[PDB]
Amino acid sequence: NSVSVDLPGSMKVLVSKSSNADGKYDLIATVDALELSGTSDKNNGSGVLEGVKADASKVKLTISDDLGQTTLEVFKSDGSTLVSKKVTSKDKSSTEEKFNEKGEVSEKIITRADGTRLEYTGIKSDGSGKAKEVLKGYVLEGTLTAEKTTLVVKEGTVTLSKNISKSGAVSVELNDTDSSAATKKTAAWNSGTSTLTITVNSKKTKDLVFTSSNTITVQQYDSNGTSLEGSAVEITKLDEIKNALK
Repeated sequence: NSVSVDLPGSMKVLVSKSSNADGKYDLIATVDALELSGTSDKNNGSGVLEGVKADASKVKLTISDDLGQTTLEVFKSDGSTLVSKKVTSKDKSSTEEKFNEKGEVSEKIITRADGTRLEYTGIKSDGSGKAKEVLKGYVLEGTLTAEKTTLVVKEGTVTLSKNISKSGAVSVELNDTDSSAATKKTAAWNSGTSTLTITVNSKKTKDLVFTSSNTITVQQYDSNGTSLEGSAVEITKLDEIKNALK
């Protein structure tokens, strides 16, 4: 009498096989221990469902028309102000937000399809906060502002910064307080190839590639400072980034 549909974000909805006299389908969904119910124009699992937690919190689940997006929202008991919101997008990334007493976002966790994460905590009304990127094998720590996320690794006199612009573009910069032209590191960012080239005393030393799989590779140049040698190695721990900056 009804069709079961699996939903992005580990949920499931039951849909009536045929519509009522208003043309609408009934929906019942299970979300952890909670039962939600609602209606829809389609028979495919899309629609809007509501329920109440044992503590009187209102819950709403919205499923996009194409079943590609789900939004799970938790509100205060009068349903007026958000407490939490989780969205799973069609690219299988996820965004989880918490809201403070006045219902402003105070935390946002973005989980990429590969499981790497951007964690923003202590978010203030100007969109500043603490930031952390969780990669495979290591974590990069830094700050958030409404202009950019800045993740930082330090080694000796060298500071490496991974900046993620507000629109999501990446740029990497290298600062070095070393004043000796023979050993001081400088670096050039090639936005086209996602590659940071480090130079010491007018010779290239290493390429750091920031890949679209959210990994970092390092490859050394020959003694000539002009040709790459060997093959790039994938960073698996923060110590290897620090070693690259020596």
